[PDB]
Formats: sequence, structure tokens, C-alpha cells
Amino acid sequence: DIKAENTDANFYVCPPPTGATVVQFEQPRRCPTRPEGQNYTEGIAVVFKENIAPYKFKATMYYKDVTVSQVWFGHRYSQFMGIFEDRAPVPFEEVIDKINAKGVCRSTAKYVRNNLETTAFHRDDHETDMELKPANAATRTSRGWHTTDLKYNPSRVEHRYGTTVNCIVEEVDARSVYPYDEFVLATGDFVYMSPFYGYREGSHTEHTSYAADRFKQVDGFYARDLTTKARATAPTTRNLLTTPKFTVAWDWVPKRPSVCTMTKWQEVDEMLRSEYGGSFRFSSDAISTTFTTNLTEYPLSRVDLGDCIGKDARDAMDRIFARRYNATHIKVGQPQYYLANGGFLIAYQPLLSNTLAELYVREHLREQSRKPVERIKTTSSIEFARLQFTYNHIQRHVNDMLGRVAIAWCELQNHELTLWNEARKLNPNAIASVTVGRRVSARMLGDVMAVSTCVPVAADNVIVQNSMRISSRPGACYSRPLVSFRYEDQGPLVEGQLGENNELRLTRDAIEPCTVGHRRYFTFGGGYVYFEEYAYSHQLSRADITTVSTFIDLNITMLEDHEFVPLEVYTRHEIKDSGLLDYTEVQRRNQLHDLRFADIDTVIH
Amino acid sequence: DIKAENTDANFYVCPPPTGATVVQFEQPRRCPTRPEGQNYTEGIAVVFKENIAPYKFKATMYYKDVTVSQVWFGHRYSQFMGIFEDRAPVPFEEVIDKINAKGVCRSTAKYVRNNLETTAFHRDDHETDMELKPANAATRTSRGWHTTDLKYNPSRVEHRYGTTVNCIVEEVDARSVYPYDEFVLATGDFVYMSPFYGYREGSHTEHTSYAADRFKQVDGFYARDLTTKARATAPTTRNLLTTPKFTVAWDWVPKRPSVCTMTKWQEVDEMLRSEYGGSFRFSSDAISTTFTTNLTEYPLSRVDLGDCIGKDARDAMDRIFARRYNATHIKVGQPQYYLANGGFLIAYQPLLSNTLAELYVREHLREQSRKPVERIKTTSSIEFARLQFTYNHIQRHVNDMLGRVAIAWCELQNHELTLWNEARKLNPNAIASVTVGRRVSARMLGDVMAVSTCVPVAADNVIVQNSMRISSRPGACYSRPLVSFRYEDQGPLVEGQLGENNELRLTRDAIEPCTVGHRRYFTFGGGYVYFEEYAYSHQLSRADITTVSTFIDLNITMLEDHEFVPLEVYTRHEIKDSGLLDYTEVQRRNQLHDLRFADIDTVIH
Amino acid sequence: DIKAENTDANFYVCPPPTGATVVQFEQPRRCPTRPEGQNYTEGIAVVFKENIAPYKFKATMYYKDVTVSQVWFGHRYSQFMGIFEDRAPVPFEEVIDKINAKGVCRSTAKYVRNNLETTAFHRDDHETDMELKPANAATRTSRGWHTTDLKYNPSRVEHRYGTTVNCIVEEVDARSVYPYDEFVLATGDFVYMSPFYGYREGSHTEHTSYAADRFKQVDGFYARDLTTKARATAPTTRNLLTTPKFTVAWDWVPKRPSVCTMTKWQEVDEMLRSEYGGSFRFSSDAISTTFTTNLTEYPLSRVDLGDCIGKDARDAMDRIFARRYNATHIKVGQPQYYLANGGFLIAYQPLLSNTLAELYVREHLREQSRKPVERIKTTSSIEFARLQFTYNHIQRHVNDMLGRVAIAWCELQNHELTLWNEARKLNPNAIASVTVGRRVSARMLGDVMAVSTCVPVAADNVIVQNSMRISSRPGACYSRPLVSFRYEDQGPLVEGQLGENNELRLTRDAIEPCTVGHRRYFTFGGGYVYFEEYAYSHQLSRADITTVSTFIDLNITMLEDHEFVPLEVYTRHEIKDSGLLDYTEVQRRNQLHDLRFADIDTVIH
Ligand SMILES: *[C@@H]1O[C@H](CO)[C@@H](O)[C@H](O)[C@H]1NC(C)=O
Ligand SMILES: *[C@@H]1O[C@H](CO)[C@@H](O)[C@H](O)[C@H]1NC(C)=O
Ligand SMILES: *[C@@H]1O[C@H](CO)[C@@H](O)[C@H](O)[C@H]1NC(C)=O
Ligand SMILES: *[C@@H]1O[C@H](CO)[C@@H](O)[C@H](O)[C@H]1NC(C)=O
Ligand SMILES: *[C@@H]1O[C@H](CO)[C@@H](O)[C@H](O)[C@H]1NC(C)=O
Ligand SMILES: *[C@@H]1O[C@H](CO)[C@@H](O)[C@H](O)[C@H]1NC(C)=O
Ligand SMILES: *[C@@H]1O[C@H](CO)[C@@H](O)[C@H](O)[C@H]1NC(C)=O
Ligand SMILES: *[C@@H]1O[C@H](CO)[C@@H](O)[C@H](O)[C@H]1NC(C)=O
Ligand SMILES: *[C@@H]1O[C@H](CO)[C@@H](O)[C@H](O)[C@H]1NC(C)=O
Ligand SMILES: OC[C@@H](O)[C@@H](O)CO
Ligand SMILES: OC[C@@H](O)[C@@H](O)CO
Ligand SMILES: OC[C@@H](O)[C@@H](O)CO
Repeated sequence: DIKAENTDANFYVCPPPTGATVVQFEQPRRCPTRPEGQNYTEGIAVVFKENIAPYKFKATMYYKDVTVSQVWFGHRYSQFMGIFEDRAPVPFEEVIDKINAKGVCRSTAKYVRNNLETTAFHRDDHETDMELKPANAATRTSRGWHTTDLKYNPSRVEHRYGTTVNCIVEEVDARSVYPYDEFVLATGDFVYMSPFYGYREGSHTEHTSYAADRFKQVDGFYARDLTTKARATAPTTRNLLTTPKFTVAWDWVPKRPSVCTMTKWQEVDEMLRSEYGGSFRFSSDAISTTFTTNLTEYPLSRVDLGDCIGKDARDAMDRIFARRYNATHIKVGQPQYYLANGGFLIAYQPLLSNTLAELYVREHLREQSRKPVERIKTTSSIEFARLQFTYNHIQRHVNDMLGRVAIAWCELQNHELTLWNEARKLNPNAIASVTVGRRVSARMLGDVMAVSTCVPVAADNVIVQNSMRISSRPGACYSRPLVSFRYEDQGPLVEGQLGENNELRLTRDAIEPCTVGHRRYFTFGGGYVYFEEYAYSHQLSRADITTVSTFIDLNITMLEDHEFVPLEVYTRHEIKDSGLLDYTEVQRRNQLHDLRFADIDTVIH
Repeated sequence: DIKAENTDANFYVCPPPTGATVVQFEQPRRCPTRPEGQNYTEGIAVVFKENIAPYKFKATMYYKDVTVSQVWFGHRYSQFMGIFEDRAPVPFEEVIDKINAKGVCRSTAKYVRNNLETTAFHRDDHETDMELKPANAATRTSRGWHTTDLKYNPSRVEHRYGTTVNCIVEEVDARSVYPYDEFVLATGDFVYMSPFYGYREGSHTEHTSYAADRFKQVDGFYARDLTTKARATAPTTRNLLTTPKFTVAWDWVPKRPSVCTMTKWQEVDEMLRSEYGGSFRFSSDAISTTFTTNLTEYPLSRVDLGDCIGKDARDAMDRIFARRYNATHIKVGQPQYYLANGGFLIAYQPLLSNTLAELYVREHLREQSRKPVERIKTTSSIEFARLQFTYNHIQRHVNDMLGRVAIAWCELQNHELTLWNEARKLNPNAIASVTVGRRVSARMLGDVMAVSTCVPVAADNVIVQNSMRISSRPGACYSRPLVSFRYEDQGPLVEGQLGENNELRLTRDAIEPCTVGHRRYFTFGGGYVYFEEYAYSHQLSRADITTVSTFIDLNITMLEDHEFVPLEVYTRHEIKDSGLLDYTEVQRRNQLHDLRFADIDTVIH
Repeated sequence: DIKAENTDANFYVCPPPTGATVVQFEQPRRCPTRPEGQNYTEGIAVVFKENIAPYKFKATMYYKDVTVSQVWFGHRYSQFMGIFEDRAPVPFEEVIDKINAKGVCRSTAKYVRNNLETTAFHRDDHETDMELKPANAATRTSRGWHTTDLKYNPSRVEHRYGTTVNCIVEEVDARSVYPYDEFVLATGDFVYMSPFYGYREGSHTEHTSYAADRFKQVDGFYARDLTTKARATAPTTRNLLTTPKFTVAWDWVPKRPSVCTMTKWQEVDEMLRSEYGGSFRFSSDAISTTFTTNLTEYPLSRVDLGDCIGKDARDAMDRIFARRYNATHIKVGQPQYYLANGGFLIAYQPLLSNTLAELYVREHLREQSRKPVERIKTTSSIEFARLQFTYNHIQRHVNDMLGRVAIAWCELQNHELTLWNEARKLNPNAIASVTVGRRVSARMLGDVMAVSTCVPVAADNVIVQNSMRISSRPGACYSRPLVSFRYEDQGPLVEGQLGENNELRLTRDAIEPCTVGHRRYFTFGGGYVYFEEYAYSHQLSRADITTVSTFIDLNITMLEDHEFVPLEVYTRHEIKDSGLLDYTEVQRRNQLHDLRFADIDTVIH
């Protein structure tokens, strides 16, 4: 007769549970603990890197442009038969007694060349001292001077050749590279001797490819400016090497101080040293890097030419404290040195707040414990350290915040059990069915709960009695409707009344005193049945009623994917191209010349 | 007699609480609010970088190979006494009237060299014009031409010398670098003048190291191809510089347009400008970068030679809109220019959706507000920007999703209080003990709760009466068992009955009407006691019963650690090595020659 | 009379709800599902990169220093008129019959130069064979030998010139670059022929710029050491190219094996191949990189000179398995080759655990499915791959852990509904007011809930009756206080008693049997009212009572912002500077010489 309007649901008959099946709620579980926070040491650090810069210094070249042209005289013209150009090494004595001394040069070259002592007279006249004037102007140039301007050629009248001599002096830039046993000039000439060669200290062990009299060292030299004529106010030690083609002078200075194989790279006001995994971590918050190192300091003794390290190390460390923690913190021992992957040498100065000044004694002892010739190689890319630093910092948070939640969760559950405990006491069925993940019947046998599964009844095989007032015992009116049903389609018809959430209770025992304005709704099928004044009215669907929710919401979204495409500022080729001249490309073209423009096989007779 | 089988637990006696101790549940707390979302401006952007590429252009060299050999004649052989090679600067007039004009050269050189006007006749014959033929073949070469192939040497019959002259013309590649006041050829020769030198416009202020008649500028030049003989269809302005060793010609073109000190680097269809921390952010989603900048635009006026910037800037910006937002969006003003860390110049075109077209007026005003000679230096690494971009994007999510949860949590708690409120009303003890984190006794004094701590009773000092049926008042049967106990080992024996979770209630007041099939379980010690038909049966352990849980699970795992090792494609050395010839290495070896193979000290007599 | 002491709150009158308004709790929602985990293939991989290294090999130069000086004799001095230096190509026959054969050279040069067969006699004496002695010492040098030490100059007695001849032999280093059709020496001389030129195999198709008799190839050559005199134990194929200035010999070896255009870069013991988005992913956990590729293998056939690839590919792959999975896993087919963005060629060997050995047949078929002249260009930066790898790994976790929580949340809610269901049954008002987010009145009409909003009553317009014992029916004593009030300020005074949380119930129906020690607290205003023995005592504030909480706590903090500043080890300039000599800088200075020190315009007569 009155069948379910909404069929998108199920019905259940839950017969009383015997001691057949009984379960117990799990007890509160043990909660995880926030990890003991990492301990960080404050400290200052300076980071050094393989020094790739060459040694630089000033030098002065003295030499002579010795030219000899030969000329054939045509009836109405002239033709060079030859033009011989050479370089004469102005000698020690002329550089001291003539040039430096008075600012003049002789007009004559006299040197060895191919094992013979040749000699050139300017214009082939008697020797004549000539004042040196600055070279002509030119953008981007060291200083320079010369005596002669033009070239002297023989007249038709006449020594069938013409000789020219131009005394030249330049303040070239010198550059040398490790091992620094030879150096180079601005002109492109090598000089096969150490820039630190000399007679003072152990400097005489330095390298040299030349005989002893080539080299000479004036001890107490006041050079005078060739433009201002001024005299040096302080003396130096002037070195003078005389090669076959020139005499080169610079100021000798002690080696060790002058150079270094590592380069101070960065200053980190707040470098943090963490201890983990049998290694150290040096996170520079500002620089966004984290260096990894053994727990053993590095022997600066093992370093080849590293005087500058501790020099700068202290300077920066002394200078930094004086500004940042001049009175904020206190040093904990002496600077220390560690070598990180990437070949970065970290000098570290462990700090300590005035707050925990009590801990000084202990700390100190654990720092001095770390205290125990070759070159260090440095990678070009610091990327891995910034990755490390980055990844670590994020991982840290993620884990931290997440951990905290895992706990907040656990605890929450433990407590909520105090709520399910009493709740099952109320509707053992509701609670039970929501614990076994299925519809069951259950009752309380003391402190445990007995259960028994329910049987699904067809949605078609359920019918609602039309009234709710008992004819037999008037003055009484049930509170829950009555129904009929069959577990099978062709099956018999069973009596019983309705219960919460489509439970077809067999025994019709629920009744209340009859009343007026007694209208109710009942969970019937996929919707509700509407009874008014203890008598049926009509059916509905859940859609007809305004919903409210018991769930706090949460809109979690995924961090979506992202592709990192190859991206580069300057490609390799751009860089190569960034050089105005290319030796290789040119050489290749230069040496092709006679192949493209001549004939290198034919033999004439 | 009947003692606890499972001893891994505790018992408690909770005596009624007086007004001595009373507490109140905390009220719902104030929840945090989702931060006002960041506002992003849509826009197009082009990124420029310090231009490191040299200026390139085509040039043509004209010069002459002037050779003079001298030969001694042996009885049965011949030996060169000398071989003098030089370069003659074909002069302006010959390049215009002979070469370019007819495709021929003279067989004679006539130039200044060492302040004398020498002259060479090919084979020392009368002057003779000679057609230029292409140079021989060679892989990877500019074009070239010449008149002569072989070298003329004197016979034993005879001017005791032989003269050769080969007119050479090459279409070399020229390259110049900022400040562009001088340039270089493909052969390796410098030319100390600006490629933009000339007589037109302000070009005459350009640089030059040569006298005025060296340089000449034909205004209206139709060059003819030396291979195809074709004549140029359009005239140019042919420059011609005549150096001591050659005459070099190229086409003068105005400077400013021709060059630039910044290089268009990338085009970003969707560049996003965010405003934060007194700076801007330019995230290129595609390129995975984020640039940081002041909120003030950059003066392109301040830029040295940046004509190309706005040139390309517009081009790309006009071209991009036309494709992407041709009708999707609308421009919001004129392109703007900002300078980011790393020295990347960002030209930006703020966009706007047709949707919010109403906001045009306001936006425009806030963009025009930003509108207000030196070179910009660019880092080689864009890594920090990709790190920035990366880190920012992840941080964003993390914070966002996490924030949302913190709230969902708060709210959840607030509501659940409506559940604890009523629950304590049920089992004030259970709820109380789970709020003070310890076992206590409590009752409800109106709206507050009175409490009093419980006393722990030894697990050994507890005993269960064997029956549950009162002899005095048969027909009645308690619902909770009875027990005995002592707070001390040597202590007296106290009477009382059992309660939920090992509570030893002193007063034995819980009783129910006697029934059949009345079996129950009771929380006794580390397990349960089993009573059947109001009479003891046996004890158990919680292990014997199937557990169900009231906790929703969560399997949170840590993001584990990871080490980023130094990783590099090409090391520094590999790069250096990538050059076929090494000037330094060679020079070093070349200049050693006379040290290894001769004797540079001995003087013969 | 007795008004609220604490006014920081509100009062409400909740009149019974009719069927006017009725709502329903939302049903449990459908929960999201953990995504099907990504399937990863185990495998070994080797990564190759554009080979930028030049080809290297050893070579030997044989040539002669032919010098001719001319000397004028002064009365008391001597002057070089000229010094002509040249290089003579020791010929094939002399290198085989004299030098290599006996370790001696002739004292005479005889070669073509400028199309004439000149000849030099050492000191102009009869020919004389001379043993070659090692060159002098010099740090960092290939081997070398020579016959002569000094230079022979003419005496005043006399052929008015002096001739010198020094036979030179050096074991130079050779270098060639793709296309490898020409190579270079350590001295700086080009040799325009392929290092792989010869007569064997197809080698004769190799390049050459020289006539056929220049080149000669001895098939079966036992070179003898010029220092140890030892003879080679095994013969080679000695090549000998005779250029105009020297004869250069090396050992011919087949091309293809000798070179390669890609360079084995890294070995990845555990490379993981993921399949996604129509592409592959190759995450190297160790190297912290992830490569992206099409799902189609790459044709090694398409590779120009890649013999070495598969050579090394197998070697590493065979060598690795043998160590790691020698018996742990099993190979799944033949090595495969893919090309990733960045131009990295990935050779991959899919693996498989002995565990799932059953799946072999299927897998194999899906791998062989992927199996199907130009050079590959490689970026210099691997950063994007490490970013990819990094970002992906973090994203993975975040999403994963978060997803899990979203679920744990959903479920939690669904269940808790079983708790709100029964709770509303208890205090329909409390529960209702905490579901509509506002204070309302509600009752249960069967399975739905009827509601009706409450009316706010002024905090000023509320008053508490002083007693709680009814005079009319003594022996009885209400459980809840009584009050008076007005909805308006000037309004009438309404009777009614107090309820939970400031609800002003109109009907005074709550009463209990009178008792002693009957003290209670009541939620009155911003605090409590204290009644003792059914008679008023005093008021309080919530501050006076010790609070306990029903909320599990959670301290979520934000991951804070961080700025990644431009950071670089060596700048671009530092790198450029890292070269001891700079061809460009020098050339620029060299070619300026005659501008600064002479006069290149004046013509003398
Ligand atoms: C921090 O210091 C304490 C005291 O030495 C130590 O026990 C603890 O292990 C440290 N924290 C961590 C994360 O190791
Ligand atoms: C640390 O010691 C290990 C030996 O276990 C060595 O391999 C490594 O080179 C050292 N690391 C540093 C950076 O000192
Ligand atoms: C969840 O949040 C995202 C933004 O992260 C938003 O796009 C989406 O509309 C939100 N979902 C709902 C149903 O509000
Ligand atoms: C977005 O725009 C509104 C309106 O100007 C502004 O008030 C708000 O601050 C902006 N959002 C953020 C994150 O600042
Ligand atoms: C922005 O202005 C600051 C001054 O506060 C200056 O130091 C910085 O160079 C400027 N940044 C950029 C990228 O314009
Ligand atoms: C938790 O998840 C991880 C994978 O992230 C898994 O390895 C582990 O077995 C899980 N724990 C349990 C108990 O399921
Ligand atoms: C893993 O393998 C199964 C079986 O082929 C497949 O159905 C599933 O899609 C794979 N997992 C993922 C993430 O695709
Ligand atoms: C893959 O194929 C696409 C065509 O859709 C092509 O553009 C790309 O170059 C290929 N990628 C690789 C790395 O092979
Ligand atoms: C929350 O945790 C942070 C550390 O992440 C801490 O600084 C802060 O004090 C904590 N808040 C409280 C109230 O404990
Ligand atoms: O004068 C051009 C000549 O020096 C060539 O060898 C340049 O490559
Ligand atoms: O002929 C070799 C000679 O030029 C050397 O100086 C090369 O280093
Ligand atoms: O002797 C110096 C001369 O060679 C210059 O051209 C160097 O730049």
C-alpha cells in the first residue's frame, strides 16, 4: 500500500546480540615526541677559495730599437734592399749612471747577439747622450719615453747602410703565476726568473734561467721620475735582469707575504655550525649556503703559501666582533679552520652569548679538541651548497610543523574516546555500526559490548502502516510508526515497527501517551515520511529540507607540477666570442697565407 | 581469595568532591584568519643583460706583398743571403681607379717606410697592370684575390737582388669592443680608429690615431664584385683607412643604431609583478625565476648606448600582445623599465583583463607614478633568481595549506566543546580525569564542576567477592561486583564495590532486579572478570577479546635528508683546454728557444 | 536590585520552536582516495655530454735553424748589417737514414724557399754529420735535441757573410679539433692535414692541403730513442709531413676509435626512470638530478663519431651490475639511449629484482618497443635538473602527507556525526546554536529538528531573585534561579527563570526536592552567581576560577621569507684575468709601438 517514495537507500533488521560476538574499544595509544631540537653554535666565518688570480706588479723595461736599412738608388726612385730591426739591452751601468741618474740615454747600442759583440751608432755619428721625452699619446697605456723620432737612411752619397737608434723605456705591467718561478710583461715577453729572486733572506733559492751577471741588485735605490724628475723619497731594492733583448727592473719584495694560493671570498657575520651525521654544517643565512665538513680541523701547515689566510681571517674576525658583538657576545677560543666539499676553506670563530657565560669552560674544552704543503682545488659552482641550504631549511619546517600535527592528532583521538565511551552507552547500535564499518546490533554486557550483524531488507519489500493510534488501547499512541516486510520477494510478510535510520524493529514496543499537534518526521528510505496527528500524511525526500553540517571544513589543494627548463645567461660560445681577438682563429688564418696566395712547391732554375 | 590475574594496571578510590576544588572549561578561542591574498599584476616583460658581444662588421683589406731576396751563387748550388718581406698600403687612388674600377692592380708598390719613399717593381720590370684572380682554395675562409703566384729571384746573370710584388685583397671580418674607438681585423691587425668614424653627422667626433689624409670617405660608392664583376645596385659610404701596412675599407653606418651595451635576453609572455617589502617581484612562471627591484623605474636616459632596448622592447611587446591578448586583455599605459639584482633590466608592460576594464583609470594613475650615462654589470649566474622563485612558490603552498589546517583545527575544538559539555554531565569522573590528565572524582555544582583527586590502591591489595546475589534481600541482584582492599600492605580491609575502570567505590549502592542469562564483563585490573548468572566464573586479559578502534588513523612520515654533492658539467680546466691553441703556453715555449738550443752568453772574437 | 556584576556578555530568551523551521544534519561525505603510487623502473645509466675536449696526441718535429748574418767591421768595433733566420724541413730520407737511423744529422740544409732551391753549409764548410745532443734544461718541456750551440760569424778575413746551421728535433704535443681535418703543434704551427690521414683503410679520404710527395708513410717503423738509443720493440705506421718550415712525424691510428663527439660524464648506479606527461624522468638520487626526455629512444646512428658511447656504456654497465646487482637483480633487455633537455645523452639499462622475475616476459616487450649524422649541443648548467629533482622530491612529500591528512580529516568528521547525533538529543539548544552559528531554540520532531531563533535581551535589563525556596509549597526548592527582565529599556518586567548559558526561560518549571549543603554556581553574565543553601550569596567573574581546557593544542608557525642574493665564486672578469698572457691586450700594445715611439708620416729626401 504505502511504499517508500525514495528508493536510493536500504533497510535493516537488527536482532538482539547474544554473547556470541563481543568486542572492545582500543585503548589510548602512545603519542610520539617532538624531537630534541638541534643545538646551533654561533660564530663568525670567512670563506676562502683556490686563488686563480695571477700575481701582479709593476716593472720598468729599458731597451734600444736598433735598426739598419739598406737602400738601392734608382734613377728616379729608391728601394729598400733590407731593413734589420733588433732590441738592445741597455746595460746595468747605463740605466744607473745615465738614465735614472740624469734622465738621458746614449745614442749607441753595444751588446752581444749571436755570440758577437755588435755595436750601433745613431746615424753612425760619434756617441751622443740624448734626453728622453715621453712617447706620443695613446689611450690606455703605461708610461714610456724615447730619444729618437725618425729613421736615418743613407743618402745616394756615402758604410753602404743607414743606422738608427731609439732608446726606449716603459713602465710595463708584470704578471706571474704559481709556482711563480718566472713572469711576463705587458708587451708579451717572458722573463724566466722568479719575481722574488734576489740576495736578501732565502730569496736566492728562487729560480733563474740566466747567468749571474745578467742579474744585479742595487741595495738602496732612489729612482727619479722621468717626467717629474722628482727623486724617490724612500729607497727600495731595485732588481735588474738583463735579457738578450732588454733590461727589466722592478722592486724586490719578500715572497710569502706578497702572494697566496687561497682567496678570501666572503665574510659571514653570522655563520652557524651544526653537528650531525659525523660532520659539520655551516649555514650562512644571508648567503643561503650550507657547507659540509669533517669534524676535524684542517692543518694550515699543510697549505702551500697561505700566509694571507690567518692574516685576513683575524682581520675580518677582529673587525666583525668589534661591530656586531662588541659587547653582545664573547669569543670561545681561537679561530679554527675546516675544509668543505667544493674546496672552500672555512675559518670559524665560535661565539657565545653573555647570557650563557657560565658554559664558557666546558665549550672551550670541546673546541680546542678539534685542533690537531699542497694546493686546494675549488669547484666553480656553489650551487649544491645553496641547494643544500635551501632543501634543509624547508625540510626542517615541513617535518617540524607536520610532526606537531601528528601529535595533536594522536592526543585528539585518545581524548575523543572518552566521548565514544559514553556515546555507545546511549545508542549502542549507532556507535557499533560506525565502528565495525557496517550495520550491526549491539548491547552492553557490563563493560564490553556484544554485537551481531544486521540483515539487509529489500527497499521494495517495506510498507508503512497508515495510522499510529491503537484501537485496542485508546488513550495511547505509539511514538514510532509500524511496518511490514519480507526478506525475500516471494516471501512472507513480517510485522514490526520503525527505528532510527531504517531499522526494522521486530517487536512493536515503543509507545507514548497520545497528544495533539503531534507531528513528526521519520527516516524512511532515501527520505522522510510525514505523520501528522498520529496519522499518515505524505512522503518526502532529504532534498526538501534545509541542511546544516556537523563537519568543520578543510580545502586542501595540491602543490602542482612545474618544469624547470634549461636557462642560461651567457652560453659557452657567447663567452668565447667575448674576446676581441682570437689567437687560434688568427694563427689558423695567418699560417694559411702562402697556401692561398703563393706557390710553395715549384722550384725555379 | 580471588585476586587480579592481570596486574599490569591500577585501582582508584574516588571519594565525593566537596566545594574545595572547582574548575571551569575554557571557552572557545578566537580563530586565526586566512591572510588577504596577494594581488598580482599581469604584464609582459623582456629581460636585458650586459652586452658582452663585440661589434661585428665586414671590411676589405688592400695591400701588397713586397719581397726582396738576395742570393749568393755557389759553384754547384745557391744560397739566400737575405729575404726581406713587407706590406705596402695600396693607395686610395689605386683602389678606386684600378682595383674597384677595372678589377686590376699595378705591379708596383710605392709607399713610405721608415720616413722614406721606397718603391718596388714586380721583377723590376716596367709597371704593369695585372688582373686579380681569386686566391687558392681553403676550408673556412673569407674571400681573397691576388695578381702574382711565384717569387722572382735573380739569375747568376744581372741590382744584385730580386724583387717580387703580389697585390692582395681580402674581405676580412672586423670586430670592435666598447668604447668602440678602435677595431680589429680577421688577420690580427689593429686599426686605431672608430668603426663609426667619418664626415656625416656627428661621426667626426669619433676617435682616430692617424693623420687626416690617411683617411678618406667616398660619398656614393658602387663597389663591384671581384669574382662576379657585378656592380653594386645601391651606393654606400665607403670608408678607407690607409695604415703603414695596408688600406682597409668598410661601409660607414651611424653609431647609436648599430650597437648597444645591453642584450635582449628573454621574452616572458606572462611576467607577474608583485609588490612587497618595499620592492617588486617579477616571477616568470615559465623561466622559473623571480626578480627583485626597487619600486622606482630606471632612467633609460642614464644608459650609455641603449637605443636597441626600447627598440626591441616595443617590438616584442607589440608582437606578443598581438598573439596572446590581442583581444583577451588591454594595455595599462606605456612600457616601464626596472633594474633587478643581478643587473637584469626589466622592461614591463602592465596588462589588464577586459573583465575589470572598469579599473583602468585608477591603475593607469598608479603606473605613471613610477615613471621618474653608465654601463650595467650583469652576474653570470641566474641561480639565485631560480632559487628565489622556487623557494617562494613552495613556501607559498606550505604556509597556505598549513594555515588552513590550523583554522580547521581551532574551529573543530571550539565545536567539540559542545560535546564535552554534555558528556561530563554523563560521567563527570571519566571526563574530569581526562581533563586534569589524572584520575579524579568530580560532581556538578550547577554550572561548574567540583573535583577531588583519587587515591591509588595497590594492585595486590584488591579482592573480588565470589557472588553477586544478596542473601538478606533475595529477588534482588547487584549490577556491579563487590570487593575488598587496603591502601597499605599491612593495612586493614575496606569494603566497597566495583565501578567503571577500576574505581573502588566505597558505598555498595548499585543494584538491579535479578535476572537470567545475566552474564557481564567488568574492567578488572589489566583485563576482565567474567561473571555468569550473578556468580563468578573466571578472569581474562584484554588480549582475549577482539579490539575495535575509535581513532581515525594517520600515517605521517618525515621527508628524509639528502646530500647535494658538488656537481659540474665542465670544470674550469676543461673550458680552458677547449681552446686548440694557447697563446701563453706557446709564447712560454717560443721564448725559451734560444735558452734550450743555443748559447746566449758567449762572445766570440 | 541584584543586577549582573559582569556585563561583558549577553542574555537570550528561546521560545519553543514550532514546525515553522526545520533542518537536517548533512550526511557523511565521500572521502578522497590516496593516488595510485607512481611505478619506478630500476636501472643503470651513464650520462654523456657534448665533447669539448680537443684530440690530443704526440708528434715529433725535425727542422733546421738556418741563419745568415752579415757584418760590417769598424775600426774598433763590429756591427751586424743583417741577420737572416729561417727554418729548413729536414727531408724524409735524412730523418730515416741519418737521424732515426744513427742519431745524427747533416750539417747542411737543402730545401725550397720562394721557388728556389737554396742551401746552407754549417760555417760554410764541407758537409759533416753531427750527433744530436739533448737541448739544455728547462722546467716544463717536451724533449729536444740539437747539433750546434754557437753562431758562426765571418772574421774581418774572408762569401762576405757567415752561415750557421743547427739541426733541431722536438717531441711536441699535438692537438686537433672537430672536424679534425687539420691540427696544431706545441710550438704554435698549424699543419693543414687530418691527424688520421694515410694509406690504410679509408684513411686516404682524410683532408690535406699539401702535394702528395710532401707526405710519406713508412709501413713498419721502429723508432729508436734519441737519448737511450734503445730501439722500439714494436713497429708502428710512422707518418711524415714535410711542410715548408719543418718535417713532422706521428703515429697513424684509425680515426673512429681514436675520437668521439660526446663525453662520458657520470655513472649512476641507481638511475630511476619514471613515466609521466608523455615523457620520461631520470632521477639520480645521488647526483640530485632529474632528466626529462621523449618516450622514444635516440638513434645512435644519427650521431657523428660516437663509437665511444656504446663502448663506455657497456663497460660501465657491465662493470656496475657485476658489483651491485651481480646476483641481486637481473637485466631487462639491451641498453637504451635517450636524449634529455640540456643535451645529455642517457644510456639506460632497465633492471629487475629476482623477486618479480615472473614479470620478465612482459617488461622485455615494453622495452624493446622503445627501440626505433649530427652533433649534440650541451648546456653548461645542470642547475635546472637539480632544481627539477629538488622541487619534485619536496612536492612529492608535501602533497603525499597533506593528502593523507585531508582524508584523516574527512573520516574524522563522518564519524563525529555519530556523536553530534546523540548529543543534540541531549541539549538540542546547545547543539542547535552551535550548528546555525547563532543562538536558537530547537526541539526534536521525530528524526528532524525544529528550530526558532532566540531574542537578545539587554545585559542591563536582567535581575536575579534573591531566594530559591518557594513559600507556597515549602519542602520544595527549585534547582535553577529565577529572574526578571525587559526586552526594552522603558519596557515592562517579565518573569522567568535561568537556564544554561544565560537563557532566560519564561516558564519557571525547574524544581527539585530541597536539600542541605546545596551550593551551586550559575552562568550569569560575564561570570557566575554564587548561591548557598538556596539563598543568594554573591557574584563572581570567570577569572576567579581555575580553567581547564577541552582543546588539544597545535602551534603551527609559518615558514618565513628568505632572500637569495646574487652569489658567485669567480666572476667573469676573474676568469678572464686567470690567463697569464692576454693575446688581445698584448697585440693592442704591440701594434701601437710605432705610433708612440716613432713618426709614421714624415718622408725624408
Ligand atoms: C643539545 O644539547 C644537549 C646537551 O648536551 C644534548 O644532550 C642534545 O643531544 C643536543 N640536541 C641535539 C639535537 O642533539
Ligand atoms: C673527511 O674524511 C673522509 C674520510 O672518511 C674523507 O674521505 C673526506 O675527504 C674528508 N672530508 C673533508 C671535506 O675533509
Ligand atoms: C579551495 O582553494 C582553492 C585555492 O587554493 C580554490 O581555487 C578552490 O575554489 C577552493 N575550493 C572551494 C570549494 O572553495
Ligand atoms: C589587494 O588589493 C586590495 C585593494 O587595494 C588591498 O587592500 C589589499 O591589501 C591587496 N592585498 C594584499 C595582499 O595586500
Ligand atoms: C634600490 O635602492 C637601494 C637604496 O635603498 C639601493 O641600495 C639599491 O641599489 C636599489 N636596488 C635596485 C635593484 O635598484
Ligand atoms: C606509512 O607510510 C609509509 C610510506 O610513506 C610506509 O612505508 C609505512 O609502511 C606506513 N606505515 C604503516 C604502518 O602503514
Ligand atoms: C602502476 O602499475 C599499474 C599496473 O600496470 C598501473 O595500472 C598503474 O597505473 C601504475 N601506477 C601509476 C601511478 O600509473
Ligand atoms: C621530443 O619531441 C618533441 C616534439 O613533440 C620535440 O620538440 C623535442 O625536441 C623532443 N624532446 C627530446 C628531448 O627528445
Ligand atoms: C610555537 O613554536 C615556536 C617555534 O616554532 C615558538 O617560538 C613559539 O613560542 C611557540 N608558541 C607557543 C605559544 O608556545
Ligand atoms: O698581410 C696579411 C698576412 O699577414 C696574413 O698572413 C694574415 O693572416
Ligand atoms: O721552430 C721552432 C721555434 O719557432 C720555437 O721557438 C717554437 O717554440
Ligand atoms: O720591444 C717592445 C716592442 O716589442 C713592443 O711592440 C711591445 O708592445
